[PDB]
Amino acid sequence: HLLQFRKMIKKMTGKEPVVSYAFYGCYCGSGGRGKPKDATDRCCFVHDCCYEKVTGCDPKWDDYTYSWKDGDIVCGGDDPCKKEVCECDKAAAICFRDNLKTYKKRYMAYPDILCSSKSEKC
Amino acid sequence: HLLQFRKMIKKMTGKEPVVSYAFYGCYCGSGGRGKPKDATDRCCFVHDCCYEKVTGCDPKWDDYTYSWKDGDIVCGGDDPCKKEVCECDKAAAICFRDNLKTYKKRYMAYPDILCSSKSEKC
Ligand SMILES: O=P(O)(O)OC[C@H](O)CO
Ligand SMILES: [Ca+2]
Ligand SMILES: [Ca+2]
Repeated sequence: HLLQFRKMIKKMTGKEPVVSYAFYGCYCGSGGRGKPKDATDRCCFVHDCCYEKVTGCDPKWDDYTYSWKDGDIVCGGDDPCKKEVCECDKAAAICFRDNLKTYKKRYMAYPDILCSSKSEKC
Repeated sequence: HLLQFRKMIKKMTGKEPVVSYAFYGCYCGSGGRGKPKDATDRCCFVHDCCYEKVTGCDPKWDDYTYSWKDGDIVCGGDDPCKKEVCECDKAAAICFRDNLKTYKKRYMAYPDILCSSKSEKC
C-alpha cells in the first residue's frame, strides 16, 4: 500500500515523502514519462518498472506484511504477490536513502510537461 | 507543437482544450498510467503511443505544417517526422470529436493517483 511505502521512505530519509517525493522529477508519483532527471528520479523509474512486473495484486492499494529489524525492512506474509510489492517498495526506499546526497529541491515539483516525449524503456 | 494540437482540438470539438482535455482521465496531458477510463481517454492513450513512436523531432515542441481545407485538417510540409506528429494530433482531435457523446465531466480532472496500477501496453 502506498502509505506503507511512505513510512519506509520517511524512516530511511527523514523527509516527509508527500512533500519531498510525491511530485519529484518525471517519475515520482504520477505515472511518468521521458527520461529520469537524476538518481532520485531514477529510483522512481525503477520502482515503476518493478510494479509493472507484478500481476495478481494491486501494488498501490493492497496492504502487505512488513516489519523493521535494526532499521532494515523485512518483507513477510504468506502471499508471494504482496511480498513482491513490499520488496519493490523496500528497494525504492533504500534507493532514495542512497541517493539523498544528490536530491535537488528544484526537481521537487518538476513540471511534467517538461519531461521528454520519448520514455526510457524498463 | 502542442499549441497546434490545442487549436485542432478547439476547432474539432468546440471545447476549450486546456480546461476540457489537459487533465482528462488517466492519459490526457502529461504521461499516464493504468487503463484508459473511457473512449476519450483512449484517444489520449493512442496519442501518447503515437508520440512515443516518433523519432528525429520533438512532438511537443516542434512546429509542423498544416492547414484547413473545407474545415478539415490537412497535414503538410516536406519533413516526414513533423508530418507524423501532425497526423498524431489530427487523429486525436478527430477522435475527441467522435467521442463527444461519451465525454464525462466526472473524468475532466481525474486524479492520477486513482488510476489503475497496471498500465495498458501500446
Ligand atoms: O505516495 P508517496 O508519498 O509514497 O510517494 C510516491 C512515490 O515516491 C512514488 O510511488
Ligand atoms: Ca511514477
Ligand atoms: Ca498522456
